[PDB]
Amino acid sequence: SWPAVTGDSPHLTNFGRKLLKDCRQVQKPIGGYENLGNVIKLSAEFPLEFGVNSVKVYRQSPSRLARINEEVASAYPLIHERTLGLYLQYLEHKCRWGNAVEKPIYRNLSLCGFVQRLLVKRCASFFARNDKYLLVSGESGASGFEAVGTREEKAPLVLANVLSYDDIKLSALLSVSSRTEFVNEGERTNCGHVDLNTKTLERHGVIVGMIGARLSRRNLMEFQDIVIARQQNTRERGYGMALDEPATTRDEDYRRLWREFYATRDLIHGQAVIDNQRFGPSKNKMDVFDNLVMKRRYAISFDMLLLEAEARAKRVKKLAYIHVVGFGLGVWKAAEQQERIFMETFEQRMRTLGNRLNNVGLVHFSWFSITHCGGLSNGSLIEIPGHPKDGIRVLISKRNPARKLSDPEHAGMLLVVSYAWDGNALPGNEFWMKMLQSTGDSSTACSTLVAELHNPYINTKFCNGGNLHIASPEHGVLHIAEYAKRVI
Ligand SMILES: Nc1ncnc2c1ncn2[C@@H]1O[C@H](COP(=O)(O)OP(=O)(O)OC[C@H]2O[C@H](O)[C@H](O)[C@@H]2O)[C@@H](O)[C@H]1O
Repeated sequence: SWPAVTGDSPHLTNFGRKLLKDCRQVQKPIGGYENLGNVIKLSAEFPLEFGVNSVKVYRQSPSRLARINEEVASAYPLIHERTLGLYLQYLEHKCRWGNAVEKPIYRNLSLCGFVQRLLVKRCASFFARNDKYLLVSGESGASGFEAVGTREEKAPLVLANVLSYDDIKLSALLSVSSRTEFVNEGERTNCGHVDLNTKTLERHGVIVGMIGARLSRRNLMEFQDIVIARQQNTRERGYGMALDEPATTRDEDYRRLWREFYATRDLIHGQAVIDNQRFGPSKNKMDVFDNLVMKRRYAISFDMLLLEAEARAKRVKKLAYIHVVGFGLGVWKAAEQQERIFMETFEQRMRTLGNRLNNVGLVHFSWFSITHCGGLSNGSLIEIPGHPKDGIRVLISKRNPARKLSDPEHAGMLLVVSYAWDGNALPGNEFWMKMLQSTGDSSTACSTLVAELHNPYINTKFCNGGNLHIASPEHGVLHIAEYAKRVI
């Protein structure tokens, strides 16, 4: 399955060659004892009020502060090695094809500095179809982001202060993961309620932010690569070019970035007729859904989930229990066949990675409408030759994210929780607008420590670009410095 595990070594131009070269000198931040003190103080200095206060560090039991200290040092941003090539190609593309507004931002941007831009320049909240937003600096509003990065952008929505839709398209491929304490079971309606003497709460594990495909904004983000529409998929906008056909405009070079990221052609309207294998229906009757590009986008995210859980479980010498949510299948779902592509691609990447998942024990698909998909069914086993437990258990049922792993079948495993995030929002998203129970994003920030540990304004040492980790199927999960040393 795609992407291939071996035979890789990304091509990289001279431009991306050097920026990855300069990453070999990025010092890996080392954790200590005063990590909690900086988080506690910077959390009090955060200019925005939390949705709930119970997830704050100072309200956790002091006997657990030593473990929370290690959890602060365990946080890092994370991208696929596939995405690393795209980031470097994007920087190169913006360096030459950027307008007068974009060029002062993107040139001389190191790789790690671009990741840092994708972390700090997010809005606090950024949701709904009309783009309701709240910035960390306090400004709020709705809409107005399509102008960001152009000649007629208006403050406070300027490229130097917020992200453009081109940035958000790449930020959707950027994840943040960390060990975490679980404040409550993590049901959607938890709203930060704490039951101090509960008997069913797995209190610590791993939390990983996954971002689905945003498909409802026309001509923007994953719509550009997955939905084949009349207005967008034209020859004048870069669509329909061959592999080595050189791009001579900005639109052609932008489409080249994504043709070569997904390793497939894009399509002009009319070339794609629904065959229900690569081309399926969308919600617009006159559009066409690219089932292949949707699979490859989910494939990238699933590699990050499985390789990250395998690294966390390997460090504590345990087996990973991955609580898998359907990111992009909730309020962001756009095709009825997305969930089938979701689970088909998940099982594909589980078999393709294979022995690279020797420390993954169980995959739990929670809140999915499909109950069986190929080898995936409740209680099934994805056979992997050489696996310590002969394979990976599959469970398909509604489950609270932090429900205690009390069963003897799962006793002592490392609970790895995925949650549906946003590329242009801090952990919780609408959590920062006092909406605590509307999505899995806001429910997670009410039940874990992501609002501080996955916050680049609070956990400044370990949640920055200088701590970027690369999920490579070949080399595992490594810090950006070690990945650069081992591929250059
Ligand atoms: N009550 C529920 N309990 C548990 N899971 C549920 C529930 N209802 C739906 N699900 C499943 O929860 C899963 C995820 O649904 P979502 O949380 O919308 O995620 P997305 O990726 O679609 O939308 C993310 C955007 O919305 C946020 O604001 C972000 O910040 C982004 O802006 C699906 O399988 C649902 O069926």
